[PDB]
Amino acid sequence: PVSEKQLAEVVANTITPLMKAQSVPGMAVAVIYQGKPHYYTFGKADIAANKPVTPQTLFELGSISKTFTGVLGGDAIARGEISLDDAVTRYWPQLTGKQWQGIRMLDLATYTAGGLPLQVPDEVTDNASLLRFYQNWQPQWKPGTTRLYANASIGLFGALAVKPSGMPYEQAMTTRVLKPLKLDHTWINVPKAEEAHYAWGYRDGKAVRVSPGMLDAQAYGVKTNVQDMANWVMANMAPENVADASLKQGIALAQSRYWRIGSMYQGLGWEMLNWPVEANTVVEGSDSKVALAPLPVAEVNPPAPPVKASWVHKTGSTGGFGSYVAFIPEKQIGIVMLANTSYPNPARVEAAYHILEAL
Ligand SMILES: *C(=O)[C@H](CC)[C@H]1NC(C(=O)O)=C2[C@H]1CCC[C@H]2OCCCC
Repeated sequence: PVSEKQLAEVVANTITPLMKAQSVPGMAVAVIYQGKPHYYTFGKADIAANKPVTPQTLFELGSISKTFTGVLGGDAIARGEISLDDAVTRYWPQLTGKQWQGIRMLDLATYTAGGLPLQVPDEVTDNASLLRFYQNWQPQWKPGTTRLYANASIGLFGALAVKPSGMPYEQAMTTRVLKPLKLDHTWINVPKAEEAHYAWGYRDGKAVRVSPGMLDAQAYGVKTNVQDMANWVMANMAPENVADASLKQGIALAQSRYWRIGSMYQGLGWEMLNWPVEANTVVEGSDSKVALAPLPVAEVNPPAPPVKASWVHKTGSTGGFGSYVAFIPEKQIGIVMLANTSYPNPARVEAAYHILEAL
């Protein structure tokens, strides 16, 4: 058993060098090991005001928000309000274009709909334009044949996953996910009384923050501190300890394997690789050329339930932040790395892989 001291050094001697080389002003880390999380804070949350990163510091999660969208979706499935097999059209009858027919809620949740673009275009400001956008979309591939990572796919899935509930996305997430897990410092919209905890992002010397856009709460809009995030990782890492029954199942469903893409497996928001896995295959699958490419898929039908020996992770960014989380259920270890600079993902996973490998 690694002492608290050794682990502190291990995190120290990995993150500082990582912050120097990538000139990251601030980052907070945890470190889930032996039932408890362990926090480490470095640098600044705001250079201009010289406020150091604290365990209360709020960070933009970026694409890591998709993991919440994934679990919230699984929760609706657990309650029976929705089914992955249903036609997307079943929750958006207005979507009449014949090209949507054999497309499922599953395809949306897993970027397998046939080439939905990485982003929902900027001309899309309201409901009428969201409709027109999707209504005009012409698929490059048949459903369930190609994985093309997109915010416009999963963004839609989350907004449609909550319709039967009659609850707006923000309200459904706080009620069914955030509140039952005691994540009271995680928000889709930071309340005025917490702005003070809100860190500033840092693009090339410039202080920045995410902007509002359609289907954002679902794909890249969530903010939290390292404590809430560590508990969000503890819940996803050990759902047995989750009392709420539907939420317990929603978590398992998000970690379930729906498609094999080379060495990777696609869940609801989460992505997985069998453990043991070498750092080289996780670091290289992390490169833009791989992560943005539309790759041929292999259906895991029926969906494989959570496999403990999995390296389960998710990377996320906004203009000014960079975050990464990874956990191995079989070994009850996990890591949260929140930084206020969007550095390269391959650099995030190597550092994460390095500290976990020590545990
Ligand atoms: C998840 O981290 C996102 C989703 C919004 C990643 N996808 C893209 C994109 O669709 O362009 C990103 C990237 C994170 C960084 C933000 C965004 O890049 C746009 C450029 C503005 C920084």
